[PDB]
Amino acid sequence: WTATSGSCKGRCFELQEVGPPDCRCDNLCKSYSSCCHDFDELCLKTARGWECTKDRCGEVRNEENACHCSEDCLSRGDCCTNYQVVCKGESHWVDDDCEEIKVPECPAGFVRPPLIIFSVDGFRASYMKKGSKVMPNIEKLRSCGTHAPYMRPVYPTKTFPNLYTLATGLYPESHGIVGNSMYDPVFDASFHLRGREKFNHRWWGGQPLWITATKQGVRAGTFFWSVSIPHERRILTILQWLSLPDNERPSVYAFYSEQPDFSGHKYGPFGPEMTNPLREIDKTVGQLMDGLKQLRLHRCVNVIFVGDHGMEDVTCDRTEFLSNYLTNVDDITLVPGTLGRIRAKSINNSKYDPKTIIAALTCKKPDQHFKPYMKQHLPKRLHYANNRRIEDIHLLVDRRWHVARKPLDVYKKCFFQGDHGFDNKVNSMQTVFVGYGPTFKYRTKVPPFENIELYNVMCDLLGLKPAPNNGTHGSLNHLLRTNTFRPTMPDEVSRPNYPGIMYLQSEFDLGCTCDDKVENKLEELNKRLHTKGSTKERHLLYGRPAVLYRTSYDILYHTDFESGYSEIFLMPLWTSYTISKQAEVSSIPEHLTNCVRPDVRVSPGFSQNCLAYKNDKQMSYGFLFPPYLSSSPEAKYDAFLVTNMVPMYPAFKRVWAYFQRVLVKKYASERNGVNVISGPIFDYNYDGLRDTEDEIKQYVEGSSIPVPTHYYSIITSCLDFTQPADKCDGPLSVSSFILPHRPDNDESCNSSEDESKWVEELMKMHTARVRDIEHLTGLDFYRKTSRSYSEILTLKTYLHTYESE
Ligand SMILES: *[C@@H]1O[C@H](CO)[C@@H](O[C@@H]2O[C@H](CO)[C@@H](O[C@@H]3O[C@H](CO[C@H]4O[C@H](CO)[C@@H](O)[C@H](O[C@H]5O[C@H](CO)[C@@H](O)[C@H](O)[C@@H]5O[C@H]5O[C@H](CO)[C@@H](O)[C@H](O)[C@@H]5O)[C@@H]4O)[C@@H](O)[C@H](O[C@H]4O[C@H](CO)[C@@H](O)[C@H](O)[C@@H]4O[C@H]4O[C@H](CO)[C@@H](O)[C@H](O)[C@@H]4O)[C@@H]3O)[C@H](O)[C@H]2NC(C)=O)[C@H](O)[C@H]1NC(C)=O
Ligand SMILES: Cc1cc(OCc2ccc(=O)[nH]n2)c(C(C)C)cc1Cl
Ligand SMILES: [Ca+2]
Ligand code: NA
Ligand code: NA
Ligand SMILES: [Zn+2]
Repeated sequence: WTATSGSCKGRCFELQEVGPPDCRCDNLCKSYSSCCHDFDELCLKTARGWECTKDRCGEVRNEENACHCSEDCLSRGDCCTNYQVVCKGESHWVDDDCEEIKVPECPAGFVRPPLIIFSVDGFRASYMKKGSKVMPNIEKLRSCGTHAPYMRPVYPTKTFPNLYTLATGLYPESHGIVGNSMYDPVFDASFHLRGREKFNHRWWGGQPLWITATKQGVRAGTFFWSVSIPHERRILTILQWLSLPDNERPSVYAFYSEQPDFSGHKYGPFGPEMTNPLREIDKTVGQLMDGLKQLRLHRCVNVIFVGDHGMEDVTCDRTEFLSNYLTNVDDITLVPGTLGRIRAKSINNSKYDPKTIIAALTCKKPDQHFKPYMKQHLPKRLHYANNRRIEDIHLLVDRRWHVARKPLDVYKKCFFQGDHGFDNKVNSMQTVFVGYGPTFKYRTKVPPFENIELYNVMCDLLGLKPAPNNGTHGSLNHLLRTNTFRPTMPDEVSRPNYPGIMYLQSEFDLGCTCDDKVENKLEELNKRLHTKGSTKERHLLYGRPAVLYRTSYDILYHTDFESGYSEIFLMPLWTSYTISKQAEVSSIPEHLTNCVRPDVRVSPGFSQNCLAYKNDKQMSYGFLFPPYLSSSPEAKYDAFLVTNMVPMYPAFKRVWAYFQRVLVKKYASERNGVNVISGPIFDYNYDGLRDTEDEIKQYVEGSSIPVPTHYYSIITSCLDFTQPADKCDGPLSVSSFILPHRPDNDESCNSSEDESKWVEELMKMHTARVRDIEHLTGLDFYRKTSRSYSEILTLKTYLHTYESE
């Protein structure tokens, strides 16, 4: 119950929310149905519109007007935004030349440059170039400030998951807003775009920027604007707040526009109807900048222009229906559209079986426009599994398509021409970032980056300590003129052992065999050198990875590769090798097909054994350093060491063998050499973080050999490909992947074909940042380079997306 009988007199858009049942005059009062009786009258004036005209100049103040053109409006903080232009002969901000803001130029009493986040819904990255002719204010911010060609949103590429990621620095699986629609089974409660439940605080996890600021003594304006408040009034409210006394004035503000998303859904991303919404958003930017210029704040405030996601062409006819696949369609609940999430309709139905639903959805139609996954098998770069609100069964929908349960859902539940929600590497889902102000760089273009990184930067801009988040703090230092965050590298927790030769061959009883007893001071001294690390500088180019947790491991050196061998997991944590452009590929000799060799530096008790693989009828093995890329027949024997072996399902060995035999050489040819680090990953609780030994759910039958959930490779070369990977004087170039270690290739519908037709496609889908691999392994890479630490942090956040230009 709201006692709407109180008054908003002098309380309009008050910053502190008054507690029930007193009536409210803050911005959220509309949403709660709780505004005081006179909120519209006092707080939402529209009389005479939003612009001064010549005849209004120096008018007598009339408090009825939406905004003012009287001589007292500046000191009142409530002129129409074009007041100085119409009445005082001033220029619009957009008509003024760009001039570098070398230092903040702030009115007295300003303790720090304020930050204004101007957020636009559905603003696709390519609008910056394609609409630049009708967005002169935005184009000036872009060209004069710091801008990326695009910014990558989080998955799913929906509004609230992305806005809340902007606010928190967290993946949606961590902040809890995992869709615009959700069921939480612990709460037994449903979140929807419409209604009141969505405001309940239990949905919203982590710590958004306005709470971070407030806890640290920095005041914040409204982030969530009620839809019915017009944009001109939002701008006027921000400008009014900026005129408050020092002790009352917020330092951080947000504006939000529902456009161009609103029209994009109706007309498609490039519908001729789209030019007008773009002009209108630009005009709003112009109002804000003119207003800042009036307040003498246009060279003091940092402004961020940022979108939540893009927009793709999608129509009703491009819908796949689950009723064309499933017999049991009425026993499931589907969350539909540009992604699908499936759960049982009733928890009392014990005939419900995820495995038969996945199977009925897998490669059933030749041009099928969605792919089903158990959530733990989705690409790890989506970071979309570790939350009870994410259903176990997920459908990844191809761009331009929808999925629905039944046809009647699409006409009785074509209207639309645009939608979004798809895989966040898809080009049409990319959105915008521009930063303009004293703290941002001048006329500077930065490479694309992910929106999870912005919270840290916003905290840097405000002098706040960020709450723990998923950005990599320092990775965006190159956007900033000042206020950079200068991190130190994490400390190594576990130092390696460097074992020498300590075991005789007969101490081992591993059930392995090798045809290797085939017999020199010329060549024996040299091989001893190789086992002590004499080639290490060729194969370990950026220092050894640091192990950031407590464990027992050995560094093992070889002619062609170096490894960090875990005595706990019985296999390498990492294996590092360099392949020059000139390297040659060779086969595994006939006599060495089943060759596995005890490693005399590592005890029998800390070694794998061949018998376990013999007896595990489902599991085979592969090697981390590939025998195919051996530098010489003699060095090839090193590749068959038991310490270079890892468990691999036959189906996965198809993928891995093609990568090692074909693709590594292809990359070395194209990139002028590559350095490769490969290894296993164990993430059985799908939290994106390295499993401890007691979280392992599967072992090679009868043994203590843990089965990886994934295998990674980090492939580094010189950004200037005129220099070979091993003699690179400057910046680096990286691509990485995290391949799921699965016992079938059901994910690849074309897997009956030659690996050349499907393997690299799979690997592209499972592209990864080096940072993703760090989280999953407890390793820290690139510890010894000639590059700045912030540059290396940006490299570790790089994702190679394989999308066209
Ligand atoms: C992205 O960045 C984020 C942020 O840094 C990373 O997330 C952190 O990861 C940590 C490890 O997973 C995690 O640490 C745990 O904290 C527990 C305390 O939990 C509360 O307090 C924090 C701090 O305020 C709060 O943020 C939490 O909020 C979560 O939960 C609520 C709802 O319950 C949500 O509103 C919110 O969105 C968030 O949910 C997310 O995280 C939780 C896990 O916390 C998931 O369950 C959700 O799916 C969702 O993703 C909490 O309110 C603490 O209890 C844990 O301690 C256990 O484990 C440690 C191991 O060190 C052990 O010492 C303890 O014994 C303890 O075990 C006991 O409980 C076990 C489980 O019941 C039991 O099995 C044992 O037998 C023991 O009795 C743990 O330390 C931290 O909370 C989150 N922070 C956030 C914000 O998510 C994330 O990892 C990064 N991602 C990547 C890929 O890098
Ligand atoms: C910049 C920004 C805006 C924002 O909400 C704006 C909004 C969205 C829908 C709406 O109806 N009204 N307003 C959020 C939300 C509160 C999570 C976070 C951030 Cl970071
Ligand atoms: Ca884990
Ligand atoms: Na086997
Ligand atoms: Na297949
Ligand atoms: Zn939308």
